Order: sequence, then structure tokens, then C-alpha cells
Amino acid sequence: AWKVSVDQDTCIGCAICASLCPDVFEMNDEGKAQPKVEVIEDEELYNCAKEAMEACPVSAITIEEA
Amino acid sequence: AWKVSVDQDTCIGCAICASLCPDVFEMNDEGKAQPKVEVIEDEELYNCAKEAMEACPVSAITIEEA
Repeated sequence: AWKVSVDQDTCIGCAICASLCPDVFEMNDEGKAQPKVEVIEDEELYNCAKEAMEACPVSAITIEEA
Repeated sequence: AWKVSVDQDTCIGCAICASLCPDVFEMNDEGKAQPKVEVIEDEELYNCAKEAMEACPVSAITIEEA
């Protein structure tokens, strides 16, 4: 499994992460992304969030093995 | 998108679906499975939930076009 987090202050709110992997990232009240759950257990859902991570224009998303 | 449901009257609480797809299924205070989410959007999460639905011993899980 992997821990997933978005740096709110660093996120610029473009939402490509939520467009690429809505199963992990959603946009909140304040226009920033956040993960729906702080962990991902399935591999291909990991692949889904990793693509979103790698397309972040400011590297606000981090995914690390738990 | 798909809606995931667990029939609370038919669920035997063996937790198979939670072992198969922890990204979607969790056990409630009543000891029955329940989805951790409102809606699945993409293939990856859909595939994980579907594995769990076909393993369910009493057919408590449905995944239908939202």
C-alpha cells in the first residue's frame, strides 16, 4: 500500500490530478486537491494516482510506500 | 461512473470483499460490508470492486451504472 498526500499550500488548483485520477483526488472547498483516502492499496489504482502525481505542474502530490 | 452497494440484509460479514478491495469495502459497526465511496469513476477502481463483487458468497454487492 502507499500513503498519498497533497500539499494544500503548494497546490495551484488546476485539478488535472482530479481529471486524471478522480478515484483518488477530489477538489475541496478552497480550490485545492486532496486525496479521498490517505492510503491506496490496489496496484492499478496506484498507477492511476501516480500518473496524476507526475502531471502536477508544481509537484504538490507525494505517494510513498507505506 | 458506477454506484457500489452492499445489501445490509443479505451480507454475512465474512469480510471477503474488504480483503479483495480495501479501496472500496470496509466493515461497519453492524459487522456488514459497506462502500467507502459514493461513486467509482474509472477502470482501475472499477476492476478492484468487481473482483470483490464476484467473490461475494451471498451476492450482497452490486455495481451498476450510476
